[PDB]
Parts: sequence; structure tokens; C-alpha cells
Amino acid sequence: SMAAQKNNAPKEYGADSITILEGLEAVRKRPGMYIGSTGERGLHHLIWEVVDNAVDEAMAGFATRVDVKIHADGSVEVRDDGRGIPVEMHATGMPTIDVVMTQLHAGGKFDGETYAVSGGLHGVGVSVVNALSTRLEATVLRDGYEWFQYYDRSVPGKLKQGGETKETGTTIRFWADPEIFETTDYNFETVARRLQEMAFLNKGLTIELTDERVVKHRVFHYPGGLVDYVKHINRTKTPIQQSIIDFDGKGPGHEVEIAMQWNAGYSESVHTFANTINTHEGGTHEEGFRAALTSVVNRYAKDKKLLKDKDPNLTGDDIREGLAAVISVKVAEPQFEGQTKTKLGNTEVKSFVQKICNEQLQHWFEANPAEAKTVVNKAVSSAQARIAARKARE
Amino acid sequence: SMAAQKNNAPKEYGADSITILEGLEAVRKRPGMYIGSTGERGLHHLIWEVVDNAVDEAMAGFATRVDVKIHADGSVEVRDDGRGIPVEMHATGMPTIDVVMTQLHAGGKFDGETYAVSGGLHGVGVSVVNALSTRLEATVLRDGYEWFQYYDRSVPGKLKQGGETKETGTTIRFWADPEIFETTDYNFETVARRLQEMAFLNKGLTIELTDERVVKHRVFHYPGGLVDYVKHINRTKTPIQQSIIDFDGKGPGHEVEIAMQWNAGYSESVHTFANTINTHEGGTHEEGFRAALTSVVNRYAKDKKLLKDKDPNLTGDDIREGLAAVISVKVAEPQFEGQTKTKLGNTEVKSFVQKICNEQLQHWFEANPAEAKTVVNKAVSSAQARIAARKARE
Ligand SMILES: Nc1ncnc2c1ncn2[C@@H]1O[C@H](COP(=O)(O)OP(=O)(O)NP(=O)(O)O)[C@@H](O)[C@H]1O
Ligand SMILES: Nc1ncnc2c1ncn2[C@@H]1O[C@H](COP(=O)(O)OP(=O)(O)NP(=O)(O)O)[C@@H](O)[C@H]1O
Ligand SMILES: [K+]
Ligand SMILES: [K+]
Ligand SMILES: [Mg+2]
Ligand SMILES: [Mg+2]
Ligand code: NA
Ligand code: NA
Ligand code: NA
Ligand code: NA
Ligand code: NA
Ligand code: NA
Repeated sequence: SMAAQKNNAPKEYGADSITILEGLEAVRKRPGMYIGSTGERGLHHLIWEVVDNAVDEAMAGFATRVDVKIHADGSVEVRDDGRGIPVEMHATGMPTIDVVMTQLHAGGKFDGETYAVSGGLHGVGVSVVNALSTRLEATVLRDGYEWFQYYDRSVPGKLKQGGETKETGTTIRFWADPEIFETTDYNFETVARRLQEMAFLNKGLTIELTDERVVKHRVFHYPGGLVDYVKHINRTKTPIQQSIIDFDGKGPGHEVEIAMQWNAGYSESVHTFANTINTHEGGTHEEGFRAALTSVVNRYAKDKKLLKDKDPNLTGDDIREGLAAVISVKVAEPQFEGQTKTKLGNTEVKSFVQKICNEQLQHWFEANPAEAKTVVNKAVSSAQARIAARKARE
Repeated sequence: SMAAQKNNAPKEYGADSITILEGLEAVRKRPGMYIGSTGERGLHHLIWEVVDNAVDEAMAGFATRVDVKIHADGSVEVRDDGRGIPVEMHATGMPTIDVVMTQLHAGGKFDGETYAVSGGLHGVGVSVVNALSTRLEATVLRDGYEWFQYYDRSVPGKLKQGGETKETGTTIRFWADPEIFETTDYNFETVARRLQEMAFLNKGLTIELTDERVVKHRVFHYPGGLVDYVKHINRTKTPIQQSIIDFDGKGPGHEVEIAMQWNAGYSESVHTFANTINTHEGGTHEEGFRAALTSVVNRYAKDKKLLKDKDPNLTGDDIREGLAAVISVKVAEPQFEGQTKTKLGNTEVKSFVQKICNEQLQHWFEANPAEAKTVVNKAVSSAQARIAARKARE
């Protein structure tokens, strides 16, 4: 109708249509760019960023312990006994801790001088936590003293010098902003799972988790490393072989350890990591591993006549069904996909991991006929049963 | 030995250990944050960023056509007939096009005034393309004239006014930097696949692709939209039902269209989108869809006695085996995971999509017993065959 008609022509698209966000404004306006979502997944990312920085001190050899506490007030506190965040004035004229807390693309991980091998690389993590917290407190033990700083809705207060101490390290306590997050209710089992991974990947490290909100205490320390991680993955799954396969390899700027064992189950349990970061969606290290494994198993099965010349090749899916594996890459110059680091991008890590897996898995299969035969049996007998059922579909 | 021993104690960790990168320096130093990798996946991301901006003009209703050309020199040229990038001086004192090409977190998509619904939201895309190109040229048709700008290793030259024209729009041509990328060899089929998706999702839009490097020409225009996308997905897969299921729903700040059809094959072919962006790793819209579908099929199968009361429930995997589906969400305030936008994060979109799918799929199953029975048969007979084979494993 005439009455319904409105003056609703679109606004002019000009220079003033283009807005520039300040750094921390960009985190608050577009948190998904940095943490994926403002749901449970993104809330936990705040813990990951702070714990990753403590783990980076451990990987450098300075930290031996990470203490994580979820306080009754919903704040998270992460303590390490590493070198401490510098508090001396930065060239920019603020305390160095204020630089990292308030500036994007600021940090000590843009070269290999401070951390040779680190999960950190963007200079963003702790600034995101500050941006998306109503409050952040830091206690740094350095240069013979305690140092205290706080951030009030991301804005620094005045650095305060405390008492004398010979200890060094960093404590970060943050209050996730309820105006950003749909929930601030951390999941203890989610946090325990990730801290357990970090301990399995760093067999010298101890991590302690305490939840004071009204199991509330775990200690994570696994001197048996990736082999014990696979034992843990297979604990509910019934191993179909007595051995855990474990090997490593080294190239210019990169190393890999792989542990793996097949079970009686129908799930793929392949966990991939770079510099302790959980690359949930995989990437070049997982692709190299998968390529090698499918090649070695098919070559072995055909050589040993376990696969008929007629029979189609075993697929990656056929082979990885019932596989538990951990792939841990150490890389001087990681390429991660985004701040959530879901994938390793390094093109050179694909051929490196593929090469080491090809060599080590070919050797293992050749040297272990009884176990190799059971694994090939599993992969075949499954594929064969799946096809016979599919052909009986009416 | 004594001779092997070196003065290799680590450098002091102080204020000068902390470096701040300029914006485009951060893209060149850490391209993975923005494009995932410097391999083939990241190279193609440069095309995606430029084409997404043209698609955003089409979604706003200003552009009708996107022309993509891969030149013999390895440059990519993207033309749209939208409003043009503003060239007038920005408040910051440079031409507005220079602001978007040189500054991170700068753009017209931080509110809904310029673009109501856009894949763009970070103000980063075109600055990444510039940062990772040795050269970028822009031709803007606006205000009665052609305007020309170039960027030389990301640095703007002087904006030049050209001839008169009543036309409006934007052409971007960029030369991917071979010092950043392991390969600059674009894959025609990779580009064709993505442009085809954009056309299926925007049934009024025409996209043309030309490859002049020494099939070299495609036109993408699909007035049949998501229904014709599903027809295309199932073309090699043998539909097991005569219908394509197609429905939509609307809520405050969001809409969804879903088209789906089951086939005789053993693959899941579910493609999910938000504001035309391909959310390859899914997210809240895919989770809502999956939850609804598993609920509706199990409820239907039990109500109709197609599943014995004894029988275990059909799993999501059982149900989605042989499923072709397209989920297209339109959202005023998208939350994407990272600049590669692999996942939709919006918590409210999960319950929205789940609600619409629950209502529309329950209705479709009830109204279409012959097709519903065949789909349940497929899901059961498969699961049943898979289990019988697994139990015959020795
Ligand atoms: N627990 C810590 N101990 C010592 N130094 C730390 C600690 N946490 C942060 N830092 C320093 O602060 C810098 C900034 O940290 P952060 O913002 O998390 O970025 P990053 O770790 O360098 N990279 P990323 O985490 O990938 O964004 C680090 O590079 C260190 O130099
Ligand atoms: N083809 C185009 N036509 C008109 N305006 C454009 C075009 N390309 C870019 N722009 C403008 O330039 C701004 C910056 O673009 P870009 O750097 O890609 O960021 P964005 O599209 O806003 N967000 P994102 O792509 O998610 O980083 C856009 O928001 C528009 O205002
Ligand atoms: K920082
Ligand atoms: K921009
Ligand atoms: Mg960090
Ligand atoms: Mg864009
Ligand atoms: Na009107
Ligand atoms: Na580094
Ligand atoms: Na210390
Ligand atoms: Na030495
Ligand atoms: Na917007
Ligand atoms: Na136009």
C-alpha cells in the first residue's frame, strides 16, 4: 500500500563508510578472528593462550612447572617458573608487559633468539586475553623482585615493585568478560584433557590443575611421553598388537616423533601437534603421515600376498580405522592457520614427515610379521565385510 | 671434547627481545595467520579475498556480474559492476582505497550500513592480497570517471583520474609474490569449483572465468540455486529418491536455505556456507543441521517401526552416508573462525538451524513415506551390513 512505502534508500557509500579499528577494539568487535567463537570453544581459548606461553618457557628449558587454578570467582590463574615477562621500559615508552598486553603483533617469538621452538608466533595471544577480559593481573618475579601490574577493561594501571625474591616466573590471572562470552563456565574435563596433552608432549614438564568453584585437582606428569599417550588413548579400545610403534626423525629446522598402535575398534584416534599446539584439523604433518602409511601398508600387503593382485588397494580410511597415533612435530618456523592454529601449513613438513614415516614404517612392518599380519588382516577383513554388507543392501 | 665446547649461553631476555610488527609486515612475517599456508591453499586465498569483495557487492544488490581473468603473466584480475571502492580522501588523509589496501582492520563491513549481509567482516582481506603481492593495480569507475591506483610491493603510488564513464565498479589485478609463495601456479579447476559455489548461492549473479596462461573459459549462472547445486552434487552418485528436499527459515538477524537429497553412494557430501563463504570445517549451522537430522530420522524410524525397539539408534554417520546437502545461512553479524573463515561460530545460529530443520524435516518425512522409507532403509541396511561384517572379522 502507499502507507507501507518508506524513505529507506541506502546511505551513500563514501570515505566515511570506511572505519579503522584500534587493535584491541578489533579483538572485541571480531573475536571469532582470534578465538573462533564467543561460545564455549572461544572461552577455553583464553586458557590455551596463557598456558601456551608457559609451555613455551618449558620448551625453552627455563620453566619446569605450570600451575593452573580456576578460582571460585571464575578467574583463571596460570603460574610458571620460567624467565618472567620483562617489566623494564620498552623502546615504545611503556613497561614491556604493557606492550604485549595492549599491542597486536608484539612479542619475542618473531625470531629464534628468545624461544628456539615455540607454539607462540603471532604476538597476539595475551593481548586477546586482555581485550576479552574485564580484568587481568600479572605478577612477574624478575631481577630480585616481585612486580605487579593490572589491566582494567584492557587499560594498564601503574606497575608496582613488591618484595625481594631470587625466584623467576610469571603469574597471569584473568576474568573473562561476560559481555563478550555467552558463557564464562569453564569445563574442568576440557581443561584437564588439553593440559594432559601438553604433559604427554613435554615429558620433563609437570602441570597441576585446581578448580576452586563451588574432581577438583589433577597432576599431569608423564615421563613415558608419546608411548604412554598412545597407551592412554588405547586404554578403552583393546590393542590388537603387543607393540607400540615409536620413531623419530630430524631435518633442517624440524623434528618429528610418532607413536602408534592399532586397536579392535572402529574409530580413528590420530592426534597431531606442532610445538605442542593441538592442530585439531591436521595439516601438512598429518598429510605426510597419511600418505606414507597408506603407501607402506599397501606395498607390504601386496609384497606379502595378503592382498590379491585382483583386490582393490586398502584406502587411508580402511587402514586408519582402529588406529591410535600421536604425531609431534618440532619446527623452528611454524606456519599455523589463524590464531586458533587448527592446521600446520609448512609445505616442507609434508615431505619430511612422509620420508621419515616411509622409512620407519617400512622397517617396522618388515621386522614384525605377526603384528603386521594382524594389522593388515584388520584393514582387509573390515573393508571386505563393509563391501559384502553394502552389496546385500535392498 | 674440550674443543667442541662453545660460548653458546642464550641471549638475555629483556625489553629489546620484544619486537612490534607493522600491519603489512605482520602479514608477510606470519602469512599463515591470514591465508593458512604459503602453499597452494594460501595462494588461492588471494583470489577468494578479492572475489568475496565482488560477491559482497552482488549480495547488497549493486553488482550483477563478476569477471575473473588469470593473465598469461600469472596476475589475477577481478572485475565487478558494483559501487566501486571510494577514492576520495579518507579522514586519515590518504585516498580511501589506499586505507583499505595498506591498513589492517579497516573497512565498510563493521556495521550493516554499507553491506547488510556480507562474507567480509574483518577489514583485512584486500590488505593481505596487497601485502603478499609484488604489485596490485586498481581501476575504480565512480563519480563519472575512471580512477587508477597501483601498489609497488604494497606501497601506494599516486591516484590518477582517467576518462569519463557513467559506469560504476572495481577491477583489482594482483601479482602474487614468488618470495612468499612456494608456487604461484593457480589451479583452474580449484578456481572454477569455488566460483561455481558462489553462483549456486547467488542465483541472480553471473560469474565468468578466463585463463589466458599458455578448458580456459567458464560461465557460472544457476537460476535454480541450491536445488540445482544438489542436482550437480548427485550427478555422479545415483539419487535414491525422486525429490530434492528444499526449505528455508527466518529469525532475527538470520536466514537459512537447505537443499538435500540422498544417493546410492558411501560418501557424505554436505557443503555449508555463511554469507556465501565456504565454511569447509562447518560450525554452528552444520551442528544444528546434524542434530535435527539425527533426531528426525530416529524419531521417524521408531514411530513407523522401521527400527526395532531393540535395535540401537542410527548414528549421524549412518544417516549422512550418501547424503548430498547444501546449507546456506545469511547472517547480519557473522562470527567466523580466523581470516580463512573455515567455521561459523555464532552460538544462536545452532538452535535457529536446528529448529527450522526439526520442523521442516519432520514435515517432509511424514508427507513422503515412499522416499522416507527408502532413506531409512539405506541408513539401516548399511549399518546392519557394516556390523555383520565387523562381527565376521578374524
Ligand atoms: N609466561 C610467559 N613467560 C615469559 N614471557 C612471556 C610469557 N607470556 C608471554 N610472554 C612474552 O610475551 C610475548 C607476547 O605473548 P603473546 O601475546 O601470547 O604472543 P606470542 O606468544 O609471542 N605469539 P602468539 O601466542 O602465537 O600470538 C611472548 O612472545 C613473550 O615474549
Ligand atoms: N570490489 C569492491 N567494491 C566495493 N568496495 C570494496 C570492494 N573491495 C573492497 N571494498 C571495500 O574495501 C573494504 C575493505 O575490504 P577487505 O580488506 O577485503 O575487508 P572486508 O571485506 O571489509 N573484510 P574481510 O574480507 O573479512 O577482511 C570493504 O569493507 C569495502 O568497504
Ligand atoms: K602480544
Ligand atoms: K582493509
Ligand atoms: Mg602466546
Ligand atoms: Mg573482504
Ligand atoms: Na522505500
Ligand atoms: Na620464532
Ligand atoms: Na624461573
Ligand atoms: Na657451551
Ligand atoms: Na557488517
Ligand atoms: Na556499478
